[PDB]
Amino acid sequence: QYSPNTQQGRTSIVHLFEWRWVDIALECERYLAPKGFGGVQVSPPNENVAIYNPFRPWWERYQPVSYKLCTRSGNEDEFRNMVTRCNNVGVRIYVDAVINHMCGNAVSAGTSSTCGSYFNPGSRDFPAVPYSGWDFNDGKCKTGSGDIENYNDATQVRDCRLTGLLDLALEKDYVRSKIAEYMNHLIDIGVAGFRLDASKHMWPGDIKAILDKLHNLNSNWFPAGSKPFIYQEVIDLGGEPIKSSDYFGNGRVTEFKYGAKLGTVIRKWNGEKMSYLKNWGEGWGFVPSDRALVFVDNHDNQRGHGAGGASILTFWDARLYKMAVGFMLAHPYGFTRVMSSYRWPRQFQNGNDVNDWVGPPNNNGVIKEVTINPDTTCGNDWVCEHRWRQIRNMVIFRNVVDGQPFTNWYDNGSNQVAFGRGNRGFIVFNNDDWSFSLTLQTGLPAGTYCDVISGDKINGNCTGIKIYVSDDGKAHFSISNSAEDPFIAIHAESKL
Ligand SMILES: C[C@H]1O[C@H](O[C@H]2[C@H](O)[C@@H](O)[C@@H](OC[C@H]3O[C@@H](O)[C@H](O)[C@@H](O)[C@@H]3O)O[C@@H]2CO)[C@H](O)[C@@H](O)[C@@H]1N[C@H]1C=C(CO)[C@@H](O[C@H]2O[C@H](CO)[C@@H](O[C@H]3O[C@H](CO)[C@@H](O)[C@H](O)[C@H]3O)[C@H](O)[C@H]2O)[C@H](O)[C@H]1O
Ligand SMILES: *[C@@H]1O[C@H](CO)[C@@H](O)[C@H](O)[C@H]1NC(C)=O
Ligand SMILES: [Ca+2]
Ligand SMILES: [Cl-]
Repeated sequence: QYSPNTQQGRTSIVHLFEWRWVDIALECERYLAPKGFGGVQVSPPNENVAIYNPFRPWWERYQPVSYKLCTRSGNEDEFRNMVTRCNNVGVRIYVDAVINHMCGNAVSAGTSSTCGSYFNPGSRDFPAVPYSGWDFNDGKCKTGSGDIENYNDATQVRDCRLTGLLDLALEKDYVRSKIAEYMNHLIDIGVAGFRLDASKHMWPGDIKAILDKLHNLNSNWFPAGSKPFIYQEVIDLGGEPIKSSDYFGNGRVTEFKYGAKLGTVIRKWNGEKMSYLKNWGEGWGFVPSDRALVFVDNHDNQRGHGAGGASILTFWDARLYKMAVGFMLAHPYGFTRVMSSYRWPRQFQNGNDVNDWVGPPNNNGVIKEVTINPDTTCGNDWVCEHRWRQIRNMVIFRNVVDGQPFTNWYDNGSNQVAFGRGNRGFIVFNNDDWSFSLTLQTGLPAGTYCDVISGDKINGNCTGIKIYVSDDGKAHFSISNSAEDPFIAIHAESKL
C-alpha cells in the first residue's frame, strides 16, 4: 500500500485546501494533468457541523456529523464527477479521512450540519450514521475532564477526547464497519488513498483492523490487486511515548520534523546553515524514506496550529518559501506534498494571529470559485502556490529526475550549496548574504539549459537565465544575494 498509486512519471500530490469539487475537476483537466501533478488531497468530503460562531471557520470540517458526501465543497454528484474527470486524466484523488471522532461534545443538538442531518452531541446521538452512546469511548477514558490531559500517557492519547471531540470506540466491530463502509464507498467511487487524520489518537491495531476491511482500488482505473495509499498524520517531534514507527505496518506517516527542521535551517536560526543539509534524510533522524510523506507546511502549521512552530515557512514568506519547496522537490527523500492555500487577514496581536480560524474565500458562507488570471495566477484570494512558476517547474523537475541518485554535492561551508540528481538534473542555492559565482561539476551532458526558476523553456529558447554546460560537465553559475529567487535549477527536459 505504501505506493501512491499515481501514474508512472508523476511524483507529487497537491493539497487544494478547501477547494470546491467542481473547481478541482476543472483544475485536473486544465492544469494538474498537463503540468505533471500526480494527485490531489481533498478536504473532508463528509458532512460536518455548520459553525457560525466564529463564522464558518476552516476547522468545522473536522467535526463530522455523518458520512454523507455533502459539504460546502459540493454534493455526492459533484464529488463523484470530480473523481471520474480527474482519474480519466491521470490525476489521483486522496481523501482526508476523519475517522477518529465526530464533533465537539459542547456542540448543540439540532440540524446545523452542512446537509441538514440531525445530530445530538450531548446524548451521543448521530442517527444519520447511525451512532449512539454505545459507540464512544466516554467510559473508556480515565482523565478527570474526559479530555486528553497528558500526552505522556499513550493510553489517554488514544481513549480520551482530543480537545473535546467525541471519541469513537474503534475497537468495536460495529464502529469499524461503519468506517470501512464509508471508505469503501469512496474507494469504489475511485479515490486512490487516504490521509488518516489524528492517527496518533488511534491504536495502530485498530487502524489495521479497519484497513483489513478495505476494497482494492477501482479496477476500471487501477490494475487488479491495487491497495489504497495510506498516509497517517502522526506528529512525532520526538519526546513523546508514541512513535511514528509504531504505524509503519499500516502505511506511510507524515514526517513533521521535515518542515520544522528545514524551516530553521533556511531561516538560519540558532546556528543552522544549508551546508549541514549534505546528509539530509534519515541522517537527521527522520523516518525511513519509503514510509515518509513530506511537505514544507500544512493547513495546520501554516497558521500557527500544527507542528513546526515559528520556524515553518508559508506563502507569506514567499522568497524563502520557494527555496524550501525547491530543495524538497529536488531532494530524493520521501514522497512530496505541495500545499495550495487561500489568503486570510492575519491579525497578529501579542505575536498571535487572532484570525487563524478564518475560512476559505466566500460570500455569505458560499465558497468562492477559483478564477484564473491571464498570467495563470488565481483570483478570489486563492494563493495557488502550485501555479507559481518556481514551484510548478520544480514539480516537473522531480518527475524528470525521479530515480536518479543524489550526487555532485557542493557547499562553501556556509549557505551556498548545490547538488544534482544523476545526469538528469542540477540545482544551486545561495542563502548567504553575498554573491555566488563559481564553476561547478553538474554531471549533465553538454549543452545550453534553461534555468526553470527564473524562466521557462519556450520551445527553442528560454525566457530566463541560460546555463551552458561544457563537455566535462562543468558550468558557471552566478547568483546575487539580491536575486528575486536566490537559486537556479536545470534538468534534462529544459535542455535547449
Ligand atoms: C490539531 C492537532 O492536535 C494534535 O496534535 C498535537 C500533537 O499530537 C502534539 O505532539 C503537539 O504537536 C505539535 C507541535 O504543536 C505546536 O503548536 C507546539 O508549539 C510544538 O511544541 C508541538 O510539538 O501538539 C499538537 C497540537 O495540539 C493531534 O495529534 C493532531 O492530529 C491534530 N491535527 C489534525 C486533527 C484535527 C482534529 O480533527 C484538526 O484540528 C482542527 O479541527 C478541530 C475541530 O474543529 C479544531 O478544534 C476546534 O473545535 C473544538 C471542538 O470541541 C474546540 O474544542 C477547539 O478549541 C477548537 O479549536 C482544531 O483547532 C483544528 O486545528 C487538524 O486540522 C488536523 O490536521
Ligand atoms: C530563439 O529566439 C531568437 C531571438 O531571440 C530566435 O532567433 C530563435 O530562432 C529562437 N529559437 C527558436 C528555436 O525559435
Ligand atoms: Ca481516539
Ligand atoms: Cl498532514
